[PDB]
Amino acid sequence: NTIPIGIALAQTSNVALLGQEQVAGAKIAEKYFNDKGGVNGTPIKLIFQDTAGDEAGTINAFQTLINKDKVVGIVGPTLSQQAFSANPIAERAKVPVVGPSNTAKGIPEIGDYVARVSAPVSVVAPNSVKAALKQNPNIKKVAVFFAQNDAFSKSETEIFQQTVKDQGLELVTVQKFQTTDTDFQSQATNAINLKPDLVIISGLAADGGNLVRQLRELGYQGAIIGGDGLNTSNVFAVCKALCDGVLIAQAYSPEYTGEINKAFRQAYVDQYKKEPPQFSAQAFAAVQVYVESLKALDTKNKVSKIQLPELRTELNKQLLTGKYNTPLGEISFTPIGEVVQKDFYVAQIKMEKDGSQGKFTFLK
Ligand SMILES: CC[C@H](C)[C@H](N)C(=O)O
Ligand SMILES: [Cl-]
Ligand SMILES: [Mg+2]
Repeated sequence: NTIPIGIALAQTSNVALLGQEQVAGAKIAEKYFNDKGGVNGTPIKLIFQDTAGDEAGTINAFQTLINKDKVVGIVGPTLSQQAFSANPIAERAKVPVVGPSNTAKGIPEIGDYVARVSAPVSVVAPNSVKAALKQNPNIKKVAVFFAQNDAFSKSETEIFQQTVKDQGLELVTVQKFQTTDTDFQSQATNAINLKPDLVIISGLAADGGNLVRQLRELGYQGAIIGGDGLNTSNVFAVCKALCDGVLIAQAYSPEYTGEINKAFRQAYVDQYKKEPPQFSAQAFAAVQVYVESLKALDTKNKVSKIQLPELRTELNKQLLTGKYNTPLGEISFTPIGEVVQKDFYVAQIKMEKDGSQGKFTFLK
């Protein structure tokens, strides 16, 4: 006998360039928590249903997990874009959802069954602008790019634009693209002609990486900030040596000294031979929230005896009240499921000259 927890993440499509890191973190969590006896001796079982890259696939995944797999709760989906369309399905069904990495404004407000462990763009994004200004105090002109078809990219760009204004900088252009675009020559040239000192990009991984590369090819020599959708070593293959120097805010640090982070980090490094990425840590934290909430609930009200609809509702109620020492730090939730947490960082992509390898270097 095991307790089923659904994992609805992008395991296929270009969205999997983000989702696969989340999957990795979830699998590390499953082993970590089951090796500690699961839920008071009862193992958890993570049930993976691929969402693919769109809304319909996410709705399908959620419905399968809820109806066929009888899960007590869902971790997912990967994108804010998917969450806005699919999370209402879980809300209506009274099945908890914990989002690992979805940072658009408005997600916890979807309903009483929607929580997230990832602080939103309003507190994440400004960090990287401040870091850019620290590295070059003479930045004056800023060009902003965003993926107009993606909910998170639109939410993130709003924050970047406001931060640029609040820092007293000149916003010389805002250029739009689609996450499915590979070619950005016109937008990149448009921006380059305005002589920006800083370029900010809010897209996802393949698109963001291609845009970074093309900006450099077209002769742009200024600073570049990537938003959260570029926050993966999967961009390295796309921009190669030309990824070097990109600044990306972080909501997780491998060097955070919490005991569970040490365990998580060591498990990750030993397997993948590099530091755990943010998305992996976030997915681990989401699974942790479910395991620790299930343990707390089970101690007060034995879960093996609770029928599924009531188990889902009681689990949701419990998780919202919990305090968790996770790889992300100590976190908890507001009454509507927003994360309460502290500490952000900024990292900078450092590529080897040949462009075949790189790393994220955390700024001190
Ligand atoms: C994988 C998460 C992505 C990068 C973004 N934070 C979003 O909310 O969609
Ligand atoms: Cl294109
Ligand atoms: Mg909520």
